[PDB]
Amino acid sequence: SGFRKMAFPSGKVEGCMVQVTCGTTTLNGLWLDDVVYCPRHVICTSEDMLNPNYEDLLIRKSNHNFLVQAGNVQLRVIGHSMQNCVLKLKVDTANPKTPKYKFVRIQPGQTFSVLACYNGSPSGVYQCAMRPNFTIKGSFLNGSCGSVGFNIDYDCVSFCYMHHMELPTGVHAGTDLEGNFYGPFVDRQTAQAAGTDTTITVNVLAWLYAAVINGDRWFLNRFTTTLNDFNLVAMKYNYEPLTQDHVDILGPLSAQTGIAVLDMCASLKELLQNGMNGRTILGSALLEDEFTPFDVVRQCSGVTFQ
Amino acid sequence: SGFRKMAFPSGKVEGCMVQVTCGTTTLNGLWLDDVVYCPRHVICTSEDMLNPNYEDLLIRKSNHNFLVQAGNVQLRVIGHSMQNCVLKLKVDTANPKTPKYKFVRIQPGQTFSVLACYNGSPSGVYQCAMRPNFTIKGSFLNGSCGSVGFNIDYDCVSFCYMHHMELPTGVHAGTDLEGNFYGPFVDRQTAQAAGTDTTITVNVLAWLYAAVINGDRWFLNRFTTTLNDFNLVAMKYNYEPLTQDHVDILGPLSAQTGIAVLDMCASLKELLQNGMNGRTILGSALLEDEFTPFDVVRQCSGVTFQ
Ligand SMILES: *[C@@](O)(c1nc2ccccc2o1)[C@H](C[C@@H]1CCNC1=O)NC(=O)[C@H](CC1CCCCC1)NC(=O)[C@@H](NC(=O)OCc1ccccc1)[C@@H](C)OC(C)(C)C
Ligand SMILES: *[C@@](O)(c1nc2ccccc2o1)[C@H](C[C@@H]1CCNC1=O)NC(=O)[C@H](CC1CCCCC1)NC(=O)[C@@H](NC(=O)OCc1ccccc1)[C@@H](C)OC(C)(C)C
Repeated sequence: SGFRKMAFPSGKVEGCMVQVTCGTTTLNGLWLDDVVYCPRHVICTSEDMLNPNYEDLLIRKSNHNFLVQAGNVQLRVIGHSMQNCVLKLKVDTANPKTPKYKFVRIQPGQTFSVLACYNGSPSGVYQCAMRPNFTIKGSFLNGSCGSVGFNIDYDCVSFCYMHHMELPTGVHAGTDLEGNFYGPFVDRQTAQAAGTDTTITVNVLAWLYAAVINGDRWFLNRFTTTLNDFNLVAMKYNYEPLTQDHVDILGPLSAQTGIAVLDMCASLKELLQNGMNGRTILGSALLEDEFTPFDVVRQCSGVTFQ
Repeated sequence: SGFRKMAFPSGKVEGCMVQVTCGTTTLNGLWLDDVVYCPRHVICTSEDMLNPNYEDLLIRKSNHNFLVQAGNVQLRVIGHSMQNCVLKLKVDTANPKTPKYKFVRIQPGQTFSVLACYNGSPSGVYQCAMRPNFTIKGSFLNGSCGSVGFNIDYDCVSFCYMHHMELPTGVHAGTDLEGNFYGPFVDRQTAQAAGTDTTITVNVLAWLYAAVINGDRWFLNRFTTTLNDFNLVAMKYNYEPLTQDHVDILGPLSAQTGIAVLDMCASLKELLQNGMNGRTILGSALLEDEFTPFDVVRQCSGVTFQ
């Protein structure tokens, strides 16, 4: 019993974090085999940030301009290249702690664990979602650039996020590990803003199923709804449209609880229209939307990793 | 910017988790140097659970009755002893991954990270508090016994919790790593219940300071209050009394924000008396009480570990 925002165990990623220093800029890098990945704006200076041309900036650098530390060990750079917004520093030593890994670009609505790091040393781990507007509501301070987000499937670390920047509203923007930004953001110090966000409907429904699995059941009703009529109510409350694919995803949770997906939609409809009226669900007074259907099944069933 | 429930990086603890099997019972153990710690009810059978005498139960066991697996490696037990409610299995091999560590018994109100494990394999990490009633609101399924809770100070893992049992309300009870239960609970299948809980006042105040550090400031007011008059309002709303020691702890956060502790108490008073009125603090519609003053400073300042 119980339901928590649960991050994946972070050990496999901790063994990959390093410090990358170029000029007066220090940030985190990700050491996998003999390559260190890090945000390319590590080559920027304090006045290069407004409108940098990273191709000129990089063609003016030597390998010895990059100081990479893995713990108290000084890694030598033997090659460098830029891929989109990430820099790849080839080093003379392969990380012996390299886990089985993949680089994956996630869809909005998907969740991942963030290992927050400063100076190549991990600070904390927490769970996030890719918001529909391609920001993440992270917890990041100066020096956290290059911290990564990730998922784990048994033994394989799927890296999906590298941190680059904070936006004026306090939310965060970054890239996949191939350096492609999530959303329209660019690694320039120019006016950018998040875009209006929406609530991840399919995830709210998953969390309601989590609540039922765990014994909260006060929000259910006898009603049902059509997918169409549900989506007309969702638009009103700034919720993402629910697709048939979302319905299908929610199948296992529906089968385990005996609550048809569309019946749980009718319950969400009533929750949207009436509020929660001083009651809580899974210890929240808000409708929670950073658990995927997979997250719920994982935590309510006990899946491990190795 | 941003504020998350942040767990400590879990790698140092992951390298210590093992599987302990005795009879038909499998649970998790903690392998530090050449000793494996685990709940003593691993020696209980399905009918021994109602009122076991662990001293007879243990005096009937041999070392070879204990199957310890560290990954795909089979550790040999060469000695066993009981200390309070934990069993200590001495094994012929010292864990080469043993971190610097301590065993500490925490006070209620203190927080810690839980590495949830099944069959010696970590499943997830999350942050908890010791509730005033000495339960924890965890997320635990069958097989999670022996999962530990912990804090980290730079390089040292302070282990503070080992999981033993779930109580009828879905909350959890366990011991320190020397096997002393937190609270009045006993490792018997007899009627036990949590005891009425209270909100951890000093932590709510810390979290309000977190909100100010992060730019939420709508809940402040010009008022102040005496410690006495605050504590009369806290009793009413089932909050823990605030002591001068709590006030002193909140000093750094007070100094960094320029908001006197008692001024923030006046704000909490107004929040208790008027509710939040459809507004949120740090993305919560509830007054959050599982962040200590130390947690806030750590996350709002960027402390790492190594
Ligand atoms: C990261 O540690 C870092 N620090 C760097 C220094 C040099 C080069 C690259 C660096 O990367 C931090 C992490 C940030 C800091 C606070 N919280 C975080 O997550 N990243 C930055 O400081 C980042 C550096 C620039 C990224 C793009 C290319 C040039 C270098 N800056 C920002 O994140 C700023 N955001 C920003 O400029 O957004 C666009 C914008 C919007 C509106 C007006 C003007 C610009 C942040 C730090 O500035 C604030 C928005 C004021 C918070
Ligand atoms: C742990 O994995 C485990 N499993 C064991 C099997 C044998 C011996 C020791 C074991 O430890 C689980 C973890 C639990 C399971 C679900 N969520 C969890 O956190 N622990 C137990 O199953 C535990 C075993 C007993 C502990 C005390 C000594 C004998 C073995 N049992 C419980 O946690 C039960 N709680 C309980 O009995 O509380 C007292 C009580 C209150 C009211 C009426 C009767 C007894 C749980 C599993 O039972 C429920 C309360 C119904 C949930």
